[PDB]
Amino acid sequence: MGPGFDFAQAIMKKNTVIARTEKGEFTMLGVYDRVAVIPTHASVGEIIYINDVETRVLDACALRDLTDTNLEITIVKLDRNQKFRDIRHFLPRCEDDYNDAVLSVHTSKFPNMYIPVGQVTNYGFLNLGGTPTHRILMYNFPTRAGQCGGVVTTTGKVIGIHVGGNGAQGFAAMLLHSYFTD
Ligand SMILES: Fc1cc(F)c2c(c1)C=CCO2
Ligand SMILES: Fc1cc(F)c2c(c1)C=CCO2
Repeated sequence: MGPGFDFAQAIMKKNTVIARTEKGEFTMLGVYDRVAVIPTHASVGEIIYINDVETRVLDACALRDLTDTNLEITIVKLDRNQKFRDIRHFLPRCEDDYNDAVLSVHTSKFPNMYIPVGQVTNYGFLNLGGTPTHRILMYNFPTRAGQCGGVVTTTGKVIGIHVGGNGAQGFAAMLLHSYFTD
């Protein structure tokens, strides 16, 4: 439904998996090799289910900024037998605002879901579920339970992962290229 829905669909088909923790199912974005991202409130353990396959977690790191503030992103290395397509070239280098974004979700209960959210604001600080959080993007769509881990894109950029909402607005944690230098 535009170059943006074409790009969102390409990212969902090749670079997402369904991740299940004790906290439910999440859209999980694969970034390169066996490295993926998920919201930190998924509470990733030693074992995770990936497309309903029991998978060992080789490493999991909840990112914080250099002020020691939550970013709500956990980077996970999976003991999976297959690598992701490398999409690090689609990650922005800096904090920014965006036009005409799409939020895309794929879980067992929420498959094949694409949401045009429009304008994305570099919001910055959010008290997210009582936790001070930085590098938040905001869009004016009444997102619900189900969309956590959803991927926010524009044409040719993967810009964030959905982490919350207040009934009127939705919030995503930024993805930056510098998080995934090996
Ligand atoms: F069949 C479709 C569906 C869309 F959403 C499109 C197009 C064609 C082409 C461009 C943007 O929007
Ligand atoms: F495109 C989708 C995919 C879904 F799974 C959905 C929706 C849209 C909407 C409601 C329930 O679940």
